Amino acid sequence: MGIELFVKAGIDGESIGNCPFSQRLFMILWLKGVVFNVTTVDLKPGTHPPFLTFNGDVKTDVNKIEEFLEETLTPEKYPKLAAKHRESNTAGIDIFSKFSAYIKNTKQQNNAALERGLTKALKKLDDYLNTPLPEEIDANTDKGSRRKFLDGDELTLADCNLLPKLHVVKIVAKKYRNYDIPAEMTGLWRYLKNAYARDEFTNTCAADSEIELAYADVAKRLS
Repeated sequence: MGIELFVKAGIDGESIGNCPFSQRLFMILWLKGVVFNVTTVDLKPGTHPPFLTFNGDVKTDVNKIEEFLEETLTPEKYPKLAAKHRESNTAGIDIFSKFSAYIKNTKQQNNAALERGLTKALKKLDDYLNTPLPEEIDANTDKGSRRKFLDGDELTLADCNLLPKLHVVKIVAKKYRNYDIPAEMTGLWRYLKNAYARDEFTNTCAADSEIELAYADVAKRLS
C-alpha cells in the first residue's frame, strides 16, 4: 500500500500551502529516503492536514507521526534522524510564538518591546549555532563552530521542525513589519544559508507570495 502524505493546499487550490507542520513531515520523509507520494488537501474526520497514510492506516497528530516514522523507518535501510545532542531539540523553540505576538499586535506602543523579544529569542538560537559541539572541540588543537546544522553537519528531526518555522518568520516579519533578522547573527545566517542550499528544505517551502498572502488577515497593521 505504501505511504501517502497529505499537506495543506495553498490559496490557489493546487500548490502546497503555508503550513510548517506539513513541511516538517515532508522533510522527514524526504530525508529518510523512503518512497512516498505527497498530495494537497483542502477539507472542503474532520481531519486538518497534515496527516499520512501508512499501508492504508490513518496516522494523525504531527508529533506522534514523527515518532512513528523515526522508529519504523530504521537502519540499516533508513538513516536515523533523531538529534544526538538534547539541546538541539529545544534551540530556538520560542521564536515562532514571539514572532506571532510581534505581528498580531495592533498597538504601536507595544511594538518595540515585542520586536526585542523576537530578536532576543533569535539571538539565543544564534548563540547555540556558534557554540562548538564536543565533537568539534575534540578536532582542533572555543574558536567558534563551523557545523552546518543544529546538531552537526547532517539534517536531523530538530531541523525538520525549526526550519519551516524560521522560514515563516523571515518572510512574514519582513513583509509586514520590515523586520530583518540581524546581519550580526553570523551563526544563524550560516545555518539558513546551508539549509537553503539543500533541496529537501528549499523544495518543500511554500512560495514567498503564498506565505505572505496567508498572513494578510493574521498580520495586523499598527494603530
